[PDB]
Amino acid sequence: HHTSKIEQPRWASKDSAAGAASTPDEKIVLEFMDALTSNDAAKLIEYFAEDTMYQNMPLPPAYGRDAVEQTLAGFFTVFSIDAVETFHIGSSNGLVYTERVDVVRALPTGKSYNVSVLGVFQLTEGKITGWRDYFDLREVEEAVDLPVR
Amino acid sequence: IEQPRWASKDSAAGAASTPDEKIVLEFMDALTSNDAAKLIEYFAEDTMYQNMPLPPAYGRDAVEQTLAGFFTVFSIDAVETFHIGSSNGLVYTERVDVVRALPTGKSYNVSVLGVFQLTEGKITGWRDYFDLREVEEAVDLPVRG
Repeated sequence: HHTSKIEQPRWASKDSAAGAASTPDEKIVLEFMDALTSNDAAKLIEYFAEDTMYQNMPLPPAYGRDAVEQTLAGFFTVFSIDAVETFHIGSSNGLVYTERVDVVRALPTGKSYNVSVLGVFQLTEGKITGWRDYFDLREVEEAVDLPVR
Repeated sequence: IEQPRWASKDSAAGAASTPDEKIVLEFMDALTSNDAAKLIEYFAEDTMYQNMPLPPAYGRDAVEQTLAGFFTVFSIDAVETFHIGSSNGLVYTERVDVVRALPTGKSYNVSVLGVFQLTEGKITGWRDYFDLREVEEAVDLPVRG
């Protein structure tokens, strides 16, 4: 499957280091973003602590590493993440923030959508203890023609 | 507003540690004024605003118009910021905003993650990410055009 390059939004920072990971935890998160296109829950779960959580905010949260892995595996049964571009990354107080576009493709329909997402990650000892992505679900559902909620 | 299960137990996570973070928290406090003319004072001439499920506003005049339009329909009754952080001139806020739809009188606690760009202490960009359908269904108002 061919995926077109994600363009830079008008508002992308004039500060050229805004997309740069400047700490070990930010570097882990950018590596994790790169890994999302694997569509591989077993590969992804290695980034997570045992005590952890994951939530796409328009949907219910998963608590615990097993539940997070099951949620990811379920997601990749239906969707492919074809590309991720992180425009901005920053961090304070044990939390890392990423402003991104993720290209998501619904396997049942063949249709794709570039999702605007702002995400937050909590890390302890270099492992993810929380990951929440915020975006509008209805826009995704309408674009890929697949109800998710 | 209840504390989310996932919110940091360290109150440093929600406290400003830099001048830009301090400005953003002051701005969050100001939102309950519901006053676009007051709020626009925080914005640079070169700026933008977008509630991500809706069209963006570019330039200070358009931002003020968009804010004014918003406050004719909604009141912001409270803002609680659980987490605030920053790097490279951008501030991030994980919040709940209590919004009330004026036509129906119904309120909803919106989970929002927002980003602010600042230059010389003024807002050059503000984008809030959240699910719009949840808000519309809770307050009985079909916001999106």
